[PDB]
Amino acid sequence: INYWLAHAKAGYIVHWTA
Repeated sequence: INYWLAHAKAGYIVHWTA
């Protein structure tokens, strides 16, 4: 379980791409 190691990973497209 984790919210940072899930959202900060999948939601890491803010600096990656989108």
